[PDB]
Amino acid sequence: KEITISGYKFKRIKYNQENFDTMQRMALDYAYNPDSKGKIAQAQQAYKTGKEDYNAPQYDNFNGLSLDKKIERYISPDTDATTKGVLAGKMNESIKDINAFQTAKDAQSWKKSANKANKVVLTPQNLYLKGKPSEALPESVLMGWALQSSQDAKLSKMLMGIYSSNDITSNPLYKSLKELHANGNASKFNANINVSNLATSETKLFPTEISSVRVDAPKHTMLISKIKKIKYVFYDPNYGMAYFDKHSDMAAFFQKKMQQYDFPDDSVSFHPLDYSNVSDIKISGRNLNEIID
Repeated sequence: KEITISGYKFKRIKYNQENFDTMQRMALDYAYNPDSKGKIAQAQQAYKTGKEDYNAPQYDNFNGLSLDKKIERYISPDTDATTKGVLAGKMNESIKDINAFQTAKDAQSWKKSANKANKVVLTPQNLYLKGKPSEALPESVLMGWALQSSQDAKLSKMLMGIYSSNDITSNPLYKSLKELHANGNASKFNANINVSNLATSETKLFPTEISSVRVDAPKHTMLISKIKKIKYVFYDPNYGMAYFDKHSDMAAFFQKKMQQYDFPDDSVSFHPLDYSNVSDIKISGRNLNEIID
């Protein structure tokens, strides 16, 4: 009925799942394609025009309709390309709420799957990035420093708080993530271990009692860390952070999650992070501490 992710409540939306799925499949066909031509291109142009002018008064009759009714009209063949675009425009906030509730449910399931963790902090980036492209690389690098400096709880809250932005491109943390992402800025933190043998490679993976390893995967970045009581932490920017008392439990969980992603073993690699020069490295004039502040 309701799911709370790090202080934010996500409400279950009532809708016909089958009709919703039909609409989503159709929406992929109406998305703008520079390669399309002729009649398909015309339908795409008309759909986009309606979607951006979705409060055109000649469609006011749709304003009184329930979500399920709007979806039924969208998927019906007697609505033309323009009208479908308008309907997508009018449904856009509802569709975002539906997607957010599903992401929250996915995050709760991820937390439940971490049954040997002593703590899980959920910060699913798809919730707070508002459909913007993934920022998993700078999130992982920044959280590595947060974890080594006892600022991980603060940074988790700051990341999730981006969900509250009314202008994400003017949010200072998001802007810093985009900047840390680029120009090999992230590579400035670069200092025989694979997914199968991770559980038996603790003292090799983490040379020091406080260290972090960047995980590179297909179009994704994650992080594993050892922090001093000692905690072993897996941070997946798509979900959050799972804290374990035992390295072998953290590694078993990480391996289960890689198989869940269906990443081949040779596509997942491990890269030591070094924060020895974190005082000197400036991202748009801000060090990593100032970004976390």
